[PDB]
Parts: sequence; structure tokens; C-alpha cells
Amino acid sequence: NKSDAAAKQIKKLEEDFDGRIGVFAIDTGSGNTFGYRSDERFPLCSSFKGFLAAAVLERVQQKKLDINQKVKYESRDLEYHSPITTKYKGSGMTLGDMASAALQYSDNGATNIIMERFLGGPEGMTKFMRSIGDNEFRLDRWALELNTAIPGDKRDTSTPKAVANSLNKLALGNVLNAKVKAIYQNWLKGNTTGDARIRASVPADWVVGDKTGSCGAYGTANDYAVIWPKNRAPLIVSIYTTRKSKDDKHSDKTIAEASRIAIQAID
Ligand SMILES: [Cl-]
Ligand SMILES: [Cl-]
Repeated sequence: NKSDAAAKQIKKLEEDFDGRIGVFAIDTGSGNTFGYRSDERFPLCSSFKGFLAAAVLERVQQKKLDINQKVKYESRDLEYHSPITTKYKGSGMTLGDMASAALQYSDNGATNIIMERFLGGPEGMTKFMRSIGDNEFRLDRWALELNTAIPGDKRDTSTPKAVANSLNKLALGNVLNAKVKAIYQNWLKGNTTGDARIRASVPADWVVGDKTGSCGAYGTANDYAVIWPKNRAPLIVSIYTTRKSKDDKHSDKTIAEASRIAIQAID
């Protein structure tokens, strides 16, 4: 009934903005979960970049790549919204810095460059998700094309549950051994695009790693986080939203508020 109560409130919340909210939350120190449309498909937007980064470290751990090798692109036409890759265009970035820019700033070139050069592309990226027990996630397009968020389109979508289970294996589990899991945890912890979403849902002295996504159509935006509360086991929160009209603005507060309700339902 604490989950029925939470469900009611998400439902109210989705009516208010005329859209669709997908939630899954896990409490790892109790097992308590909460879900709403947890297995319905949502567009990923940028949010798969949290997973690309982990793919990248997996490759370092297998010694297929070095975290410090330079990745040079001085002749490349840089994707729109490449804030980080643009200031390093003349000199290159370390593969680890490139990976992290794609995470923390949602840099589209860093993303494209990484999937074209190391990862096998969209389907390369799909393959790695398949390799951690995740059968929901799918990536079909490159960093810009994947943000169309067309209602009823299965391309570049996952379910909230799959995102959460995945982030949990990666951030908290054992796909990445010690040092490199710790790196990736640091990368999430240092994400810069998420202040008005899951971070805003929680006391500011709790520790939060997250990856946001913002399609910029269908008011489509999301966030997934690991959260370390004080004196308490980590939580996993996964929030997806779409809206009815193409020209609908995404809503940070809806995300922040659905995370507040989620976090309460698992406590
Ligand atoms: Cl559900
Ligand atoms: Cl891991």
C-alpha cells in the first residue's frame, strides 16, 4: 500500500504534465523496490552514455585499450553539443577524459568518436548491454539521430527497470573489478547535468552519481542515479518521461518529484 500510495502520486503527476512517467527504484540495504511502467519503453536520449563509459572501462580492464592513450580528431566536424571535445580539438584527449566528458557533460562528439573507434557503433553498444544480462536496452542510431523520441518508435529505447538493473551491476556489482569500478563511480559522481533532477530529490549531503538524457522533443528527458545515503546502503533510481506533443518542453521538477516519491516508496 506504500507502493500503491506512490503509484497514485506518480499517476497524478503524469496527468498534471500530460505525459508518461516510468520509474524503477531499488533499496540495496533492504531489497525494497518500487516500479511504475517499469517495463514500458522510453527513449534513452543521452542517458546511454553512462553505459558507454562503463563499456570503455570494461575494455581497459581487458587491456584492449589504455586509459591514457591520446584520441586525436583535429579534422573532425564536431557534433552539436560537444562542449568538452571542442576545447581539446587541437591537442586530443586521453581516452579516459573523452569517456568522462561524454558522461559528465553529455558531449556528443566524445560519444560518436568513442562508438565509432572503440565500441562497434550503436549495435557494438547494444552488444555490451546484452553482455551484462540486459535484454531490454537497444541503440540504433548515433548521438544526434537517436534523440527524435518519436512516440511508438522502438529505436533507441529501454525500460526503466532494465536501466536500473544495469546501472546496479555496473556501479555496484562485479562487471568492473575494483579500481575501474571506483573510477566509474567517480565519473558518475562528477556528472554536471543533473542538478535539477535526482540530485534535487535528495538531501544535499548524500552522494549521487547520475547520467541524464534530454531528447529535446516530445518533452522527453530522464535520469538514472546511484545514491549513497548517510549511514545506509546505496539506492538505485531510474526515471524516464515522455510527453504527448512534439513541442512539449521536458520537465526537470516532474523528474525531481518522481524521484522524491520513488525514494519514499522504497524506504
Ligand atoms: Cl511497473
Ligand atoms: Cl561493476
